[PDB]
Amino acid sequence: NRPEKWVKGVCRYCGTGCGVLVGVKDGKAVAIQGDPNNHNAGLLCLKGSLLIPVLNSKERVTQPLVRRHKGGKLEPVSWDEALDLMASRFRSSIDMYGPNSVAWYGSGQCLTEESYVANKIFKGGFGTNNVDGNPRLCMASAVGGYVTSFGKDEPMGTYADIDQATCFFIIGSNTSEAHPVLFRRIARRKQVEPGVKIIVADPRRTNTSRIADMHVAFRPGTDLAFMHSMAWVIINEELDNPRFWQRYVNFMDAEGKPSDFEGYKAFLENYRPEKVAEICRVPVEQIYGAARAFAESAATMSLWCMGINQRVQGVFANNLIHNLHLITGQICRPGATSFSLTGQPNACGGVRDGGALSHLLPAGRAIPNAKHRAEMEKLWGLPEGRIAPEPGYHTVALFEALGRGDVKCMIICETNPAHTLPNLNKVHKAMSHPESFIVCIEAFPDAVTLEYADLVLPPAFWCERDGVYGCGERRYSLTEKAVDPPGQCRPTVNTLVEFARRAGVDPQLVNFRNAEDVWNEWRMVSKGTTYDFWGMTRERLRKESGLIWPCPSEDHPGTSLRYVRGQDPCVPADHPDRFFFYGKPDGRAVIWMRPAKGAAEEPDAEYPLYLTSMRVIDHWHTATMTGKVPELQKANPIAFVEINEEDAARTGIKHGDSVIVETRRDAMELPARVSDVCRPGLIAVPFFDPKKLVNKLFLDATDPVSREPEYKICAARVRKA
Ligand SMILES: Nc1nc2c(c(=O)[nH]1)N[C@H]1C(S)=C(S)[C@@H](COP(=O)(O)OP(=O)(O)OC[C@H]3O[C@@H](n4cnc5c(=O)[nH]c(N)nc54)[C@H](O)[C@@H]3O)O[C@H]1N2
Ligand SMILES: Nc1nc2c(c(=O)[nH]1)N[C@H]1C(S)=C(S)[C@@H](COP(=O)(O)OP(=O)(O)OC[C@H]3O[C@@H](n4cnc5c(=O)[nH]c(N)nc54)[C@H](O)[C@@H]3O)O[C@H]1N2
Ligand code: SF4
Ligand SMILES: [O-][Cl+3]([O-])([O-])[O-]
Ligand SMILES: [O-][Cl+3]([O-])([O-])[O-]
Ligand SMILES: [O-][Cl+3]([O-])([O-])[O-]
Ligand SMILES: [O-][Cl+3]([O-])([O-])[O-]
Ligand SMILES: [Mo]
Repeated sequence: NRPEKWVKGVCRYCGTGCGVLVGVKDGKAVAIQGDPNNHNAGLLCLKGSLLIPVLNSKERVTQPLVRRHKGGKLEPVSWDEALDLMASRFRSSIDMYGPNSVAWYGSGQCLTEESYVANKIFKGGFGTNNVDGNPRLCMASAVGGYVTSFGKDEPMGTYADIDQATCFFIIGSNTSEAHPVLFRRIARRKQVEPGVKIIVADPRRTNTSRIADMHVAFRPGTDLAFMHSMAWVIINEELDNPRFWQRYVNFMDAEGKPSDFEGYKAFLENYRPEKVAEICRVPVEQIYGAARAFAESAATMSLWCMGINQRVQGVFANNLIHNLHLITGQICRPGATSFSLTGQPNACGGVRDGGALSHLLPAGRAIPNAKHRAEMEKLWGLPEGRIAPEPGYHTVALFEALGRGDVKCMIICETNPAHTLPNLNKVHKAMSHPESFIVCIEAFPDAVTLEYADLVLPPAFWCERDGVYGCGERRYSLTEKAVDPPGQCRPTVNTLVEFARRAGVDPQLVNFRNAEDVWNEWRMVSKGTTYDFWGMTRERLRKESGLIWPCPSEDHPGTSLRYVRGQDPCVPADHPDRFFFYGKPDGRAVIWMRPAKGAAEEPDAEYPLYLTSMRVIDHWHTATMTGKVPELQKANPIAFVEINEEDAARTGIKHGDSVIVETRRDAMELPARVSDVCRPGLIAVPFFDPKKLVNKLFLDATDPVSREPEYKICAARVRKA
């Protein structure tokens, strides 16, 4: 027989956050199925379905490892020696150079409880705000977009809204490859109601566009002008919602000064369809088509991901999508919301909501805010002024600090920055600092980052321990422990606590035996904020297949529509208005007149092509997990470059040719896929291959608000090898 027992949890991959049931027999995982009671209704994509061979792989880091000297070989070392080595290095670096010589670099793949303990050890124990992580590379622009538009982070609706939307505006998102089960939910909606309209707006033509009524293949960087132009049509054709925006919206001009509807109208005159069509290189009727579909529809939902966020104008691009919903009032109703898609399984729970970035504090609190710091000192039992008043290093700046010698010790946890940070040649130099001490908490020995690690700790993987993942729709879901960790792997929650203790942190600060203990403190910390998930006890999370916050008591079901009287507990029952955007001081959301520009590095005579980077369905990021699954690995073993049919014809490049892709930063030989996927003037590479580190090619320029890099656009040339 196979499973004697089924253990409820969450898929280890995308922010769709599909609940899973792991079948165990004699301490070994033998089978997996979808949780029928979670939002995905028992459905998983092929990656999720093929998760047992990852969990059962023997190619794991199972003992502590030390590199005695730079450029030496990693060798085994005891857990006890590892931990003293780690704690004395961190302590004595603080002793010599102060708390800003140390840093935590974590991820949205860490359990909420791991990120919570790490964040706290550093900000409250060591007294440094050098806590960042990979969502900086991903969701930072959507956080900035939501906060500036609404005053609070995170979507105001849920995946349920897909079932009620009458129009989908899907932009900078290959939902088909990146959120498979979610894309199926959208396709399903369109099959139930064939009247549903879908606009997919992406310079590349992906499987996602194959269900669309319109595919807007705009020139990279010009979507902001595109979205201002849709607002132009909406207002020009009297398709806007004055009863909504007059009560619920404020306007901010190109300089961020208060304005009004007439000012908005005058600003949009800069973005007439005929002019914007030449800018974007699209038929003008696509502008009218998208705008009309969006505005005339009974309920419109937008969904976007990295095409929008991985941009120096990422925060501005987010605001422009919100503007559409605010001018039309396509918001705060079933099927009508502005829904950022999150990539990682726990960027939301672990890092965003938990405030595990350099400028943040848990549950919507901010570092520069005195009252907020005092709130946290009280909650964490800290003395007054213990939390530093200035932000630590954001991610790009962090590895710059490491390069200069400013940050001397670093913990890297559940991420592979030597593979995934932009401008890798600069980064690899930084990570080679001969006086740096780099500790890696990493499960798989083939992670390229380990070539820089001085110390490696073996962690419990996925459902080898328990913990909470917060997915893209504000759903917090428990994974219970299903199997024992192998070898000497330990849960990182416990690892972190033992390091803190040995490193001289006050024992009261890390008073946790397990993830259940830290969950209960984190609940307290959230209580009374607009994230309040006090109602999400361990027992409820054990019984339920996820709960959506706000969820302030044990008898509260959670919240689907934020900002709605009678739906959201943060809205007083006697609020005079049906909606309340309580993140802003007057209760009104904000339309932002953001000037449309381009990429930090635009094409020119010398480097005439846009170069982008993208997801492939068969591989998760650096493929240290998906690369262990033969059927996944065989489907896409190596990197390639997508080239437009018509650019290749004019240039003498045939499908299958080896070509050199060259930017200002590096050059790389790759096999060409010549098709109509990439619009003319655009090329595209995936980034899963460790033998073809494409981030060597990309520039490191960052959105000046969110500090998210522009992985999505740089300037390239191509020649035949
Ligand atoms: N299979 C798989 N699924 C995943 C992941 C994975 O690694 N593998 N990772 C997860 C994570 S962490 C994330 S963040 C998501 C990423 O999910 P997506 O963002 O949906 O995937 P990408 O291919 O990175 O998205 C880029 C899309 O934006 C487009 N784009 C490029 N330039 C522009 C532009 O100027 N404007 C606009 N509007 N679009 C542009 C690209 O053509 C591309 O089709 O996937 C998540 N799910
Ligand atoms: N060019 C380009 N670059 C990009 C992007 C892009 O679109 N284009 N996307 C960016 C985005 S959105 C993201 S999210 C980042 C993601 O980039 P990374 O986070 O660097 O990539 P992953 O492969 O998800 O790394 C997770 C790591 O954790 C290890 N691991 C797995 N389980 C465990 C565990 O239990 N404990 C520990 N300690 N480790 C574990 C895995 O082996 C793996 O090395 O990449 C960014 N980089
Ligand atoms: S859609 Fe994402 S969360 Fe769902 S099974 Fe596929 S990889 Fe896992
Ligand atoms: O004690 Cl070390 O292996 O970081 O030189
Ligand atoms: O989405 Cl964040 O990069 O602010 O954690
Ligand atoms: O509030 Cl941000 O994560 O855009 O810096
Ligand atoms: O928008 Cl926050 O990252 O301050 O929760
Ligand atoms: Mo991501």
